[PDB]
Amino acid sequence: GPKFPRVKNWELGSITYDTLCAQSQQDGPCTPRRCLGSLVLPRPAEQLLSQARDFINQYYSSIKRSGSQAHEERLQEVEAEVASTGTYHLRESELVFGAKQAWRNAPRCVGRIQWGKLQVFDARDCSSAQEMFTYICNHIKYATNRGNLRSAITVFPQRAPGRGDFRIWNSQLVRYAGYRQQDGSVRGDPANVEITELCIQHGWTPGNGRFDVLPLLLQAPDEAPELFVLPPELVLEVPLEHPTLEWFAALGLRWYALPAVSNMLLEIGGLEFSAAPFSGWYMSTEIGTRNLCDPHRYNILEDVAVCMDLDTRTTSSLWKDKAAVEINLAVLHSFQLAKVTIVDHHAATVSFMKHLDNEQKARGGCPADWAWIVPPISGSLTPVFHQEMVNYILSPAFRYQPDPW
Amino acid sequence: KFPRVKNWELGSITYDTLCAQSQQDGPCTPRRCLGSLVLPRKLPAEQLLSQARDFINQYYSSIKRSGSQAHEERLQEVEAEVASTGTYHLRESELVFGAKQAWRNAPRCVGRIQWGKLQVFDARDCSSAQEMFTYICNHIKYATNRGNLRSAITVFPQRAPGRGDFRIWNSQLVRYAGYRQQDGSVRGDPANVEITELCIQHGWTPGNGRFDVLPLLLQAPDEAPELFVLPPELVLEVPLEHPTLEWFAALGLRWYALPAVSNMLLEIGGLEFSAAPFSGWYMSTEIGTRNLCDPHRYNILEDVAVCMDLDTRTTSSLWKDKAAVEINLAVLHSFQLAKVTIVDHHAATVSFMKHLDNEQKARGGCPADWAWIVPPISGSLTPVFHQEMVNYILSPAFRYQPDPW
Ligand code: HEM
Ligand code: HEM
Ligand SMILES: CCN(CCc1cccc(F)c1)Cc1cccc(NC(=N)c2cccs2)c1
Ligand SMILES: CCN(CCc1cccc(F)c1)Cc1cccc(NC(=N)c2cccs2)c1
Ligand SMILES: C[C@H](O)[C@H](O)[C@H]1CNc2nc(N)[nH]c(=O)c2N1
Ligand SMILES: C[C@H](O)[C@H](O)[C@H]1CNc2nc(N)[nH]c(=O)c2N1
Ligand SMILES: [Zn+2]
Repeated sequence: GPKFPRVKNWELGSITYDTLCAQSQQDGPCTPRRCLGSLVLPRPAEQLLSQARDFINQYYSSIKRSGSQAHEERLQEVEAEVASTGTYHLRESELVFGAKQAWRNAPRCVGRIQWGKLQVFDARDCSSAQEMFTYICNHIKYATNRGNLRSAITVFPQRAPGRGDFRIWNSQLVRYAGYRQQDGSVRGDPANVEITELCIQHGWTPGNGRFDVLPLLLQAPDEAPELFVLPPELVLEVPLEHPTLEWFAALGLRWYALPAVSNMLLEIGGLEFSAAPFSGWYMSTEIGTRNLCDPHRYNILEDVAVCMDLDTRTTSSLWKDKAAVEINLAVLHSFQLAKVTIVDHHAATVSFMKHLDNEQKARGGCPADWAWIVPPISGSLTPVFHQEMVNYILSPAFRYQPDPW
Repeated sequence: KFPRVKNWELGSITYDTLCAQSQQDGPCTPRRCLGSLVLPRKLPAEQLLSQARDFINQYYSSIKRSGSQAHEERLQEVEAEVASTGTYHLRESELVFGAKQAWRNAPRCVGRIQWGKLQVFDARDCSSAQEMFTYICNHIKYATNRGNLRSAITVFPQRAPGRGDFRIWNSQLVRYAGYRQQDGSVRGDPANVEITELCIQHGWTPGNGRFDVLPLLLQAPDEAPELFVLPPELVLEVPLEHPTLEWFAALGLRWYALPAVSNMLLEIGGLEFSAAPFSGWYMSTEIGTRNLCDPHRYNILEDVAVCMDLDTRTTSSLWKDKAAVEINLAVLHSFQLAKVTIVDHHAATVSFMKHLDNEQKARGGCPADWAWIVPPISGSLTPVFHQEMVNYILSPAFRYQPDPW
């Protein structure tokens, strides 16, 4: 065949070849001797200019003026600007295209069918922590939209030679506190124990419930982060109930509507946007399987199983599996009742399959991380399980970055 | 570099040093990860000699006698035979060691905690397809053991340069027929349509049910294959019923007790055993989820869901998930009732975690393929989902080989 990875779907028997992976200029963690695809985090003048040129070239193809006069005049401004300053700045339309392209490029994201519909708020004029807060509130208001969620990103000023970074310290805009107890256990979300404790060191007065919304810790360049409490009425939440298990409501479980990731770096054309929070909507398994059932998260499986009167003393009852199903159903049912957008793992995966086909035609491939794309319950019941995937890093991209502290 | 391997549930880290022993490239490169690919893309005396000495060294090291007269003399024998004849032969105790190690080293196998407990039948004095059948019947009978299943392997004569291979054309020793309809559909197991047709064509009289056991097509070097029908009493089957849903048994479903793979090549010390069928016992998800619920296998989700009166019109009822669970529950129950060995995915993945730990201590690592280890339902509900894994090829190994037609 062709000299590019051959990619097979074992359900359908169909074959494609990824030619896009050719465009990757950044190495992943695998070698011929060993595959490291399952690790979660694997561990410049001419350099900037060349990322810059490539990015501008991508922009000009996307509007189809490749080789044009406008294209070559932009390349020249970018070098001029780097020549005299070490950096450059993006046109507004370049930032919009780049932000959508970073989403499109994210191998781990199963919601990419939506990649073309992203509201980009340009906040590159922001000059204080107070102003970041207003921008974030506006973001949350627009995105939440009383339950009819809308994808969005708000982009704060880029990293700049020898000035401090803009950062949001929280990993998401909405997170529940986790309080370490005398007996070593955690009340709330154990994932958020470090951020919780940071908030307290910075003057936050902590509550003591299981679902306390954290304040944001926002850092403008060369300053200590400042603490901001989110108006409760801006944080839409969904109380959890089950469509037929009437006791489920009695458990007092809830989840917030808006997933908004705030600690990633958006890299476009070599420019680095250290604060660039983005939001979409939830796939139901993120709440109902990982957040509520991981043993290191809320860990509610056994409590639910006991309420369902299952035999929890033996693996072979499938008590875990039965409980997880029902918790997932409650999540979907409750969001539905509340009119808050949510997508189940079947509908998400079907639409990711359609994404794959669309991208096969547009770009000759789609970077995808199979372990993250396949959901955490009912894997082989989804069509993605049966689909081979090629994982690689393209840019623009969202990257992890180290923590500000 | 040596990889760091993190468990995300317990926060523990290990380093894999065993991967340095890999002499054999996988599908990945720094530009792209191809770990989700099922099959490899591709599929002299000095090189045999070095795989040979390496394997001889592994064996003596394993019985402690590394550097003894015996050890040096055995290296000379291997050297003398290769130098003169281009090939060599294993001693039975080496073959036994090498077969156990190949299982040990299989990165896709979740059952490796059992690796040291393997009955090895040496069938290298086999000269006809007639004799392969007898050995195969004895393997089935031994390994079945009236339901108290015992892991086993039978090793037929190695490949030899001058001639065709010994081969078992079937992919397993027990497979159900798949009969294509003139209108595209299939009766029985659509995975087996092609072998089914080969059987008819070599003169099998076909059945017309959903669970007809195939004859074996056994091939001695450079001869047409011959057909052998397995005596029904050797093939232990389990009717499927549900512990509480009485209509479930009405579905007429059943599975065989003995999973015995018969198309993989066993490689030991550079020598290749093209026919080396091996067997153990089932993990219940292999039947319950994949074989019965894959859309391209028996595809019974809908029918179960209908019998359970679930709402089938909408993915967000989680009908697929609920039916899958019950079906896996039926398998486990029916195997337990029939007193036939099986293991559920929770118990299996817990055992594998233990294995990871034994192997860390014994060898500095454990090659494992995360997409194959994590089960096809309730992924994140098992500990393996949260465990990073490093995939690589050690030898002895089980490999794929081309189909003999
Ligand atoms: C429109 C609805 C969307 C859905 C349902 C969705 C779904 C998901 C899910 C389930 C994950 C895996 C998360 C996990 O297990 O922790 C994910 C990863 C991701 N998605 Fe989305 N996505 C959506 C929109 C977005 C948007 C708007 C962006 C950015 C503009 C985005 C970027 C990402 C990135 C960067 C990751 C990877 C995070 C990491 O590597 O840690 N997605 N997506
Ligand atoms: C004793 C119980 C055993 C259990 C429960 C078990 C379980 C499994 C499972 C569930 C798979 C994945 C199969 C699939 O999804 O298609 C598998 C793969 C495998 N196991 Fe086992 N295993 C067992 C014993 C053995 C033995 C005795 C051998 C060889 C002597 C073996 C060698 C393999 C190999 C080579 C694979 C990989 C097949 C491939 O890559 O296509 N296992 N194991
Ligand atoms: C629970 C944490 N998720 C990343 C997982 C992670 C990664 C690295 C280190 C960690 F500790 C944890 C966050 C995440 C990221 C991206 C998307 C989603 N879920 C969503 N539905 C979206 C969030 C923003 C737009 S869609 C969650
Ligand atoms: C269902 C198919 N499995 C092979 C997967 C495969 C690989 C390549 C191409 C395919 F079409 C399919 C068979 C298999 C292999 C190894 C182990 C098992 N299951 C078992 N429990 C055992 C079989 C033998 C010992 S344990 C199944
Ligand atoms: C070790 C393993 O990579 C890790 O637990 C992954 C697996 N797949 C995932 N998939 C998604 N979508 N989210 C995750 O956090 C993870 N965790
Ligand atoms: C494409 C993907 O690798 C493929 O569907 C794999 C995934 N994980 C698997 N895991 C097991 N145990 N058996 C399988 O056949 C597969 N199939
Ligand atoms: Zn890889």
